[PDB]
Amino acid sequence: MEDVEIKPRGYQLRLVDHLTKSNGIVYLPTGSGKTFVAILVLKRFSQDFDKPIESGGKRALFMCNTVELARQQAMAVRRCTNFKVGFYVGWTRGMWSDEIKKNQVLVGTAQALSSLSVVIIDECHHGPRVVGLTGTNVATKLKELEITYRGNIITVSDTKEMENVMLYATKPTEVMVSFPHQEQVLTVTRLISAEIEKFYVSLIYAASIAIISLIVEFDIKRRQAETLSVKLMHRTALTLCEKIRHLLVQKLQDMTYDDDDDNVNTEEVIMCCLVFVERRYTCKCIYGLLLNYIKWQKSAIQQFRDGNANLMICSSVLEEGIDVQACNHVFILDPFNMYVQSKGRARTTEAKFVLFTKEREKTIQQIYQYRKAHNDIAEYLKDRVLEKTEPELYEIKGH
RNA sequence: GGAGGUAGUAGGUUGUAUAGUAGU
RNA sequence: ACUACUAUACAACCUAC
Repeated sequence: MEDVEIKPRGYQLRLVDHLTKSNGIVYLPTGSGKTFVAILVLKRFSQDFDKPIESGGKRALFMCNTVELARQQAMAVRRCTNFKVGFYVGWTRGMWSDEIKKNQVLVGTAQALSSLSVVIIDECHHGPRVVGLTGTNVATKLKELEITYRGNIITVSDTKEMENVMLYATKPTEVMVSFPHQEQVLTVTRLISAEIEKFYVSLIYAASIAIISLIVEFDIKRRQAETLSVKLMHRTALTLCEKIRHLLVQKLQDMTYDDDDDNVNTEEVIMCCLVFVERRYTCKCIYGLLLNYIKWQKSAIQQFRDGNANLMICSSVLEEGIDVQACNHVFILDPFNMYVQSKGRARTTEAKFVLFTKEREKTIQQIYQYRKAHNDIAEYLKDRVLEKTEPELYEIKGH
């Protein structure tokens, strides 16, 4: 219930007040101080169940599939607290030992294990005091209750006392409907399809992955050729051929890599913010053409979160546990399901958001925008006391 | 590395429901 | 009413991407 650096918000302090001596999942939106409220309850954790006693202690652990989030939460969040912090990624017996009491709070990947009374599970909804982390109506309520039963969860932290601090810190993303009519160019359609048909008919796991990567790149460049003729067509073809040729040196792959580069370039010769797409070649072509015409992971992240990069391309695995500073908006090309998943990474200062693309319109309105019925299902599960949760977990423990 | 999980699509099988046709 | 075939929808399992 304490504060690491910034003053704790009223919504984050009320949600972590009942989690001191209790155990349960805590869900907070980006920009609302999620990780800030995590160190809050963690400060009162080791200061109660562990301290004053030196012998008995609780080592906070973090289980996440992303290796970049291990040192992340262990520096701007865990290290800011008065308690010790540490990061271990790919022995762990020295940091988890209660005798030395060195680096209590830890973070890493791939998870005596019962010696720690405080345990945290990051992204546990996709599957001692256990604390979880998360972002039809009968199917959603049954899945959330089953995860909270075996996952050792009772009280769910949410906005109750003050609901104004929720939308104030995290601004709602504006939904902008954009339906471009450019998809597949009918003019000279057999010329662009000749290279994709010749590459697919030229074909174990290495040969199939190279053919699937060229087919996915040609399909992404086909829709990008309608918007920009020679911009994204020559950029995606040259980057895909150079990456396959520089990955390995072989006489069999040299004929397919050299021929795909010369044929695609000759046929296509005729003429801060966040982004998510399946192919990174289309995002690099749009950012490269806009900035020209009027070991690498450390240098790229240094120029991204600092504000020097106006465009950032992420992936499906990189869409969670991210931090963006001065984000103008978030766009998606070809990637309430993905809505809150992509926007849940980081918070943007501007509430306006656009999506690059007959389609959607009333069709996407019924499928998406499920937060209306999801609000009643999430509120009913978070308001359940420990009486109904105990009987559900005890009866299902035999399975 | 390795690997599992998640999500979508396609195919096959099984169960249920509905509609149509045929037989008793 | 029962049986068989076909089509659609839902659920489960397996395989592939």
